[PDB]
Amino acid sequence: HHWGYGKHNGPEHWHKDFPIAKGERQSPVDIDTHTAKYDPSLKPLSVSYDQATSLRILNNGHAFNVEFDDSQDKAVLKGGPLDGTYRLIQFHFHWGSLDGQGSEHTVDKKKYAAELHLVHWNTKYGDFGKAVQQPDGLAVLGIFLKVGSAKPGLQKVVDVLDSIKTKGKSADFTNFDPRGLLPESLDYWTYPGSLTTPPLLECVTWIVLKEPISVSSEQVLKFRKLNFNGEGEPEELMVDNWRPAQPLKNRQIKASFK
Ligand SMILES: NS(=O)(=O)c1ccccc1F
Ligand SMILES: [Zn+2]
Repeated sequence: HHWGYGKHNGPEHWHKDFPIAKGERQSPVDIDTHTAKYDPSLKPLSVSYDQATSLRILNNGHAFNVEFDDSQDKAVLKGGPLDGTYRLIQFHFHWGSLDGQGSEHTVDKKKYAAELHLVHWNTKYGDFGKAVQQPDGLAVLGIFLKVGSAKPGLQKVVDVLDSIKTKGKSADFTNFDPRGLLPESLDYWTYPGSLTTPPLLECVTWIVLKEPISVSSEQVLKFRKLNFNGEGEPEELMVDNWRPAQPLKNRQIKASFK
């Protein structure tokens, strides 16, 4: 049946239903740090999350999403490589069964334990569903997670995960401040790519921060207690929900920093 992360429905199979899997601007990629070019004309990112309104957290069977009210310019990303204003719609993570894997992007082939994606759509397209049909429709801010000290601003997410263990469960999730998930520095790499899951649409400006955040072993362990299945279906732990790096093809990764 449907796409997933198993042997039988995982990333090597996706191209049969989503032929853009083999396209010219797929994500994630390996970020070769020596080959990335500093682009002095890239602007600082502007992350404006002070008025963010989180609403709900949802296990969609592939990851969990913390969803936001995106019906006004409440949490926006601008600047950097972007033209215009991009509104935060949701964030989610990808993680591993082991601390040695889990990120989608890699840095000089290094895999991190997990990767956070803050997903934003270009307000010139009016809604997310129209934006994903455009080559500049989305901006995803990607942040690596390494295991060490706890991230105190992650704990409220971790603690609600027992309430959304299985596919299709949701829970109210108000007043969560996504600024507590960011590193100190906003230095980044950027390149044009895609959604990393089906439908794999080539609509994303990727902005990947150089500085990882640290999370504790106990925090990532709780992500690994989630289930891909629905309640009353056989239990399959939600782990290794990452797509491996895809060919860079005719793209250059730019760096905001030297
Ligand atoms: N992982 S990602 O590219 O941020 C993503 C965001 C939304 C839908 C599908 C996706 F794949
Ligand atoms: Zn993602």
